[PDB]
Amino acid sequence: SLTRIDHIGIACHDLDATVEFYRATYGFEVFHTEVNEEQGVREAMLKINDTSDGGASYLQLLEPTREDSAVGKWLAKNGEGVHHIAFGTADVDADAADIRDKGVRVLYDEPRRGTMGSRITFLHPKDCHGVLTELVTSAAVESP
Amino acid sequence: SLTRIDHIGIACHDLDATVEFYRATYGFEVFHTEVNEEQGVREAMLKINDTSDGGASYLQLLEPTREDSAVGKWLAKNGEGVHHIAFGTADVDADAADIRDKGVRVLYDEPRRGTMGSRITFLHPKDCHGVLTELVTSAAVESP
Ligand SMILES: CC(C(=O)SCCNC(=O)CCNC(=O)[C@H](O)C(C)(C)COP(=O)(O)OP(=O)(O)OC[C@H]1O[C@@H](n2cnc3c(N)ncnc32)[C@H](O)[C@@H]1OP(=O)(O)O)=[N+]([O-])[O-]
Ligand SMILES: CC(C(=O)SCCNC(=O)CCNC(=O)[C@H](O)C(C)(C)COP(=O)(O)OP(=O)(O)OC[C@H]1O[C@@H](n2cnc3c(N)ncnc32)[C@H](O)[C@@H]1OP(=O)(O)O)=[N+]([O-])[O-]
Ligand SMILES: [Cl-]
Ligand SMILES: [Cl-]
Ligand SMILES: [Co+2]
Ligand SMILES: [Co+2]
Repeated sequence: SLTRIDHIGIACHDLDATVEFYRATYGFEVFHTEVNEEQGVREAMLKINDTSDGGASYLQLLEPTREDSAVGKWLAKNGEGVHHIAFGTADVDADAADIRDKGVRVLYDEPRRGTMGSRITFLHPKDCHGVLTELVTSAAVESP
Repeated sequence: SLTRIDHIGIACHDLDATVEFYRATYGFEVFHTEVNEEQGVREAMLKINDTSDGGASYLQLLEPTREDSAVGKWLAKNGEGVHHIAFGTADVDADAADIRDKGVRVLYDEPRRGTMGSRITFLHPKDCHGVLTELVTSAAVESP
């Protein structure tokens, strides 16, 4: 089951400048930063709250590592702004299979590595009323 | 202080069809529906989780009531997708004043009525790295 909003993926041209914007404006601090070379992003997670399923909700700020990437292409076409939304689950493999069986395009056969060792997959935005939709299971198992 | 992600505002051409998409695909049910004639929207709130500040996190699905509206104009230019993000606070008036004093454009002098009697304001997307940003205080006071 999808039991939380895990994060909002926000694309930006300059991660350091956008991180400072969120710190100066709202007081949000950096929980974690990492580079994902497969996905072509440098990212910062800003924790906003904990959630009733034992997880948490973040802003995921993303700058591209290369123009030929999902985020690099998107920023070139659309400018900075919301890129994707992510739902958390205790079993992304099972939820992804159930959604595949409804005829929504699941982009990966098997979940791939995401932030902080998470396992992630994506649903095609044209099958989700225009919203790129991520499904994620955290590496550290959650206690509701 | 901004203590939670309150909701993701998602624009759609057909609220009933998009509500059914989220129910059939993810099992998300309708928490509340209302029309806001000032804002020019018909909306459905889908509750995803509770949050550690005593509040909750929703998907806010929005169809326009008229073409000459924030959401009607946006859908005409961009198609269906994420329209805004909202942060919850126990005191939107104080947080909005503190943000005004940083030179970010606050669109309302005083918070206006939003969903379920909430009080809301918005920050201009061009001052927020492309993200239309809502600040909201729930009408029913929260117990962390
Ligand atoms: C590491 C991590 C992350 O979140 S990494 C995030 C970066 N990675 C990802 O986004 C991977 C998944 N996304 C993708 O594979 C691709 O971007 C997509 C879904 C396949 C689309 O790629 P395409 O090759 O088709 O690009 P393309 O520009 O051709 O676009 C195909 C259609 O999708 C629409 N589209 C593309 N990106 C979109 C987005 N982010 N949201 C909404 N619609 C989008 C686009 O406007 C076009 O619609 P249109 O034809 O009406 O104009 N984490 O741990 O959480
Ligand atoms: C009831 C409730 C709701 O959430 S009601 C949600 C609907 N209401 C609202 O969005 C009210 C606040 N928004 C607004 O007042 C206006 O839409 C905005 C902020 C002033 C923008 O209106 P404008 O009159 O300037 O429209 P305009 O298209 O001219 O756009 C001005 C600039 O803002 C950009 N923009 C407009 N809407 C945007 C959006 N949702 N996100 C990002 N950028 C946006 C737009 O692309 C343009 O950039 P560009 O010049 O680089 O192309 N609730 O309770 O939670
Ligand atoms: Cl890597
Ligand atoms: Cl009304
Ligand atoms: Co993500
Ligand atoms: Co809203």
